[PDB]
Amino acid sequence: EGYLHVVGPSKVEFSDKKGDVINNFQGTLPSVPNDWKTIRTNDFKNRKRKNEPVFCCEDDKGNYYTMAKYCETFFF
RNA sequence: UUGAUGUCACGGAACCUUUGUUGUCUUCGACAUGGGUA
Repeated sequence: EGYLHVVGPSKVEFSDKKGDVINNFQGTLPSVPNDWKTIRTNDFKNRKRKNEPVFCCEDDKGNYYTMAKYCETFFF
């Protein structure tokens, strides 16, 4: 028994130009959601081992975002 | 709200002294963010 410490999906890499993760997404990038609770990761940095999930997306003025946090912390 | 045979109040400049002044280069590089793996 304990408490959940929920900070939000705040570990983000962002750029004006397309890096290695974005280049290899294989799809149409999603748009940035409005609600922080609906975000879900959509591929991996190490896609062989399936470690390190990320959420890749694009905004309407041309920035690219890679959110690389998927866990949240439990204090007990 | 006067009192009566007695009021110069047009009998008295709100006057006199005091510095919006003292100090300050239109300059300039390393910093943001929080996890991930066993």
